[PDB]
Amino acid sequence: TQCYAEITGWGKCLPPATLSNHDLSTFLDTSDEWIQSRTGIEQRRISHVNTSDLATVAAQHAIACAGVSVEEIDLIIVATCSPDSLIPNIASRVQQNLGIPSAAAFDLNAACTGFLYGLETATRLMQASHYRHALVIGAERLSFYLDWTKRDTAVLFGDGAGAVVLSKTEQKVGLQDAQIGCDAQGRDILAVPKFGTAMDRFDADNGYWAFDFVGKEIFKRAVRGMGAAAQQVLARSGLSTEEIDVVIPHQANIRIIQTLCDLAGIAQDKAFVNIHRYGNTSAATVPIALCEALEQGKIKPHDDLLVAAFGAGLTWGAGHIRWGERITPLGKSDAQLPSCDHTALDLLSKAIEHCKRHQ
Amino acid sequence: TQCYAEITGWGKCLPPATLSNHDLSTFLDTSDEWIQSRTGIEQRRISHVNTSDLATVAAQHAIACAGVSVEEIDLIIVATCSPDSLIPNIASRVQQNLGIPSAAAFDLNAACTGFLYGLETATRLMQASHYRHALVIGAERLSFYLDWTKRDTAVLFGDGAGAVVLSKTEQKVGLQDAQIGCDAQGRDILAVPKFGTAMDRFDADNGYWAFDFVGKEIFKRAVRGMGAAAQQVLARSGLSTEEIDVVIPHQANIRIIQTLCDLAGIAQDKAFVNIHRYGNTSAATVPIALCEALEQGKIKPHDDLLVAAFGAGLTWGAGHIRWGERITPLGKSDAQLPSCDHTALDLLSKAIEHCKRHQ
Ligand code: NA
Ligand code: NA
Repeated sequence: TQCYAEITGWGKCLPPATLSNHDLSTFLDTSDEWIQSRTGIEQRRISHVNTSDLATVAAQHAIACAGVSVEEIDLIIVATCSPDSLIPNIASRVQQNLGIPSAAAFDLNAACTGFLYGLETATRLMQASHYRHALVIGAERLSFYLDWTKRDTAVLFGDGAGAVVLSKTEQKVGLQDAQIGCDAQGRDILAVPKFGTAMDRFDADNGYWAFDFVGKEIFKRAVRGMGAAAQQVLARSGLSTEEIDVVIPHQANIRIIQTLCDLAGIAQDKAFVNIHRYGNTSAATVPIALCEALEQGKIKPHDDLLVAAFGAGLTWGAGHIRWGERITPLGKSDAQLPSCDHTALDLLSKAIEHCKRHQ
Repeated sequence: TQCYAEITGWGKCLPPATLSNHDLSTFLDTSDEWIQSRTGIEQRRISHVNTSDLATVAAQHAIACAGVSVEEIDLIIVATCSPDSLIPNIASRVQQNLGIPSAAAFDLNAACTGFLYGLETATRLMQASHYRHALVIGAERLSFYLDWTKRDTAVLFGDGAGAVVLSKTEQKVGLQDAQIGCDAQGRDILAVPKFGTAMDRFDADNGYWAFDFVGKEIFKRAVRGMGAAAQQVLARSGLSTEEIDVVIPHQANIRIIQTLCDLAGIAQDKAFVNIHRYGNTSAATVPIALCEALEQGKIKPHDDLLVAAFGAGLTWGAGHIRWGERITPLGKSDAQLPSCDHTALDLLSKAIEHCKRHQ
């Protein structure tokens, strides 16, 4: 008997400390004019807490939004490439924080495509086996990684988390067809090769790692990768392009999003965009954007959503989500991060000082 | 129409440098007598290459064993908690090394239960969607993490990789029912909290991290977790315990494996054990053990396998695999690691010196 994973809960956690384009302009040869025109980004958030904490708050909001009890959750996937720790995983920390008993809990790493990978994986696990409710979270603290002397990457990335709760049903809703993949031959153009077990653990300079980033090749391959994936999704599902009501894309560059819509013949005003506020938050982009699309009344019952993402790997993906009946939360959560009496510059102060002094 | 993921290929990669119990005895207050009697471990392997390289060789062997071409692989999961890098993932590095086009590729972290999680995930992905062949790899270089002044953990862990290839079929083979989970309340008893984004990136002492490990509580919870999971698997499948032909367990302690069989009423001689040779290789234990069980003629066509694992999280799992017709490789691979003209003590020399000098 055919089953589905309906998205019944959504939630986000953006940390409060805000790094503006002008803030970056004080310690870097860049400008608000260049950044906003090339990328669309105006602000990003910088976390004063760990990735697991951002993930926990978003999940709390999603659970309240779904009206599910913690004892109903059977599966927790955290999509991240910036986990607090590797032993143990941070899906288990989120589980511990929420008091969810027994659920399967793992971290998934597919970089910026991680939430799509996670939604796909959770959806298939639910359809093929005995998982009735899932929590899928994209959460990142990319500020940990940045080279504060390197303008090419330092202005692109932010911190945050988004979550969904999935509920098993016989109604034809949630993620339908999905096409995810990886173009591995281009792996080297977007990489931090020396954070991980490849790094020299006892070298005192091991913190001063390179963030390889070939913006132009990334731009080109992302358009092509997402584009092809979206076409496969639309083709297999028998949908005309006008039947897509909303695009929820990965938020890496506004011009990538525009080019994607243009080449697919999707009207620009169907794309939800919040990159101006948050920047590229990797695995978090899609579920935050989905959460806010719902908050802002952009999605209607029964809408067809196109999701699309791309990332280091080079990972890629697209998916068709058919929304159900409810675009309103069942409940609200007063869950919050601890207060932060610091600016974004204050938080990055030490890291910036070290990066400049080492150069 | 009901589909299955048959295990058609298996492979392993053990690095050649061998750390004996006596080797550990020279720089640590421990002995071969204590280690072998408490844990069963006599030797472990210490890698001279990165995790991705171990994963690549095992995958190569598995592909040759399955007789599949690299263009047929649709999905690559690497289970690891010791990846070379976080950006990008190492599933993509394995993909790049093998020349596999387009496949979905992600890293999964559920610590020592990672391979079970990965097998489950790949199997459900294949059953519910359009993935025809998968590569699932457990790969670890745990020697990166160890505190060479701490005997409690330094003698338990080794390096290695194991892989399987899965092929979609209508025959009722491969992983059948599976029960995976996580008991998150005991998360703090097995942890390296300060490797990851929680660590101070610019502290020169950030390499001297604690490896928290409460052996006794871990022992007790592992028996109970795996035991309960195995019972659920057996119960749901309508199998009597005598119908299990082989147990392929996680290899963390021989006494855990024995207790598991004892309490389930499974005969001890059905458990495949190689912990004496390799130690605890985390996500790699199960697929290396499976690979060697097949190499050594322990598995017959149509056998029922019980798999069980446990790990940091505390993650846990069990699964029933029904084997198919073939226990022999279709082909062999001459794929090898680069030669290593060093001992295990030679390789660890620098790390050991730093750990001792810092104390
Ligand atoms: Na429609
Ligand atoms: Na049998």
